[PDB]
Amino acid sequence: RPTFYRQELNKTIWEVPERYQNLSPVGSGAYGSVCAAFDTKTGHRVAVKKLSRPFQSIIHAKRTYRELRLLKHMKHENVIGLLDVFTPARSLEEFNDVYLVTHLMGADLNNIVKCQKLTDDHVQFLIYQILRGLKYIHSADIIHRDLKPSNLAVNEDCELKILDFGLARHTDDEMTGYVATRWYRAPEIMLNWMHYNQTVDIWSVGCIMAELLTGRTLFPGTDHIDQLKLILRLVGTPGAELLKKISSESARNYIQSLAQMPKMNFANVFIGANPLAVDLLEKMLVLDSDKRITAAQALAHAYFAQYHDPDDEPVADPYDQSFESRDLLIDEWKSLTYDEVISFVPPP
Ligand SMILES: NC(=O)c1ccccc1Nc1ccc(Cl)cc1
Ligand SMILES: [Cl-]
Ligand SMILES: [Cl-]
Ligand SMILES: [Cl-]
Ligand SMILES: [Cl-]
Ligand SMILES: [Cl-]
Ligand SMILES: [Mg+2]
Repeated sequence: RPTFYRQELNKTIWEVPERYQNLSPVGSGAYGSVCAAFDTKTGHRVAVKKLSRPFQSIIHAKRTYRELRLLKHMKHENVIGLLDVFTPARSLEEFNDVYLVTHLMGADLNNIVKCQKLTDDHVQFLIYQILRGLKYIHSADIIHRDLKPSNLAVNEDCELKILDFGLARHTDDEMTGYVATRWYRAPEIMLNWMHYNQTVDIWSVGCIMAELLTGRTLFPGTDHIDQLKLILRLVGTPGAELLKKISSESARNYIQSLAQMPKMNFANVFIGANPLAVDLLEKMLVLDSDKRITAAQALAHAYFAQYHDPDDEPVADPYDQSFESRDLLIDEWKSLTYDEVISFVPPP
């Protein structure tokens, strides 16, 4: 067991191993508080996140367990990984606080799309990395659910990591009105017409790629209905074959109220783009999720010919998510989480 030291920074008690020095507050949300620190064991600058109220309800206790399991599993160059997890507790009986440690991130993709002149080669490399990371995540039957520019970390060498997985956190208020939180979502999930599946992440990559090519948001709707009208004007209205797949009677009656529109010519929308970029966008931005290109299929598209290496695009170890259908008490979720804290083995 390491030696811990205690201090108060910005109205919060931090109790951490001596290895973490020069702690400085960097933000806080509903989920926890974050400090930047220097890790003397590894030599890296790190983010230390102290969870808030991790075991306050059954919902909160299960969310805590879900996040720790997902971060412990992810071991890939283009996905955030877990450097450390700790608690100052000496036993299950006094266990209350959980701290998570990751590499400290600088710029996100928002910064570089707003401020930088991007070549076609930059767009090829950035979208290649997102798809390499997604091939890995989807091979474990994990859905990200919240891919958007603010959840993609980028450095000065254009190297990219996926972070901030959807832990089913977002609320109704958060998705309402003129908000970036909804602009990257597939239209069948934002109107709650289909159960989530891994094809929803490929719609989000289409929206991100369009915005790197034009420097503008593809579907900046003022509310759910405005956003659906922007989507259908570009890709056209649902065909009868797609209508057949919708369960809700009330969903079908609404779609059927709209005038029919054809799919637009994407070369006349993305004016001057690489023809191979236009072809890949037409394969991602498909209304019927069964017909969208997969991450593994996209990596072999001719747009990525200069980066594609089928011997260096790894898949994940198998991931057991059977806990998601399990009904437990707060103290049972808390015991499972304690075992995952004490069994953690750091990377090389
Ligand atoms: N297969 C699907 O993709 C799907 C399945 C069930 C329910 C909805 C669906 N997709 C959808 C329907 C209508 C519209 Cl406008 C946009 C996407
Ligand atoms: Cl230490
Ligand atoms: Cl990492
Ligand atoms: Cl504790
Ligand atoms: Cl964003
Ligand atoms: Cl597993
Ligand atoms: Mg985020």
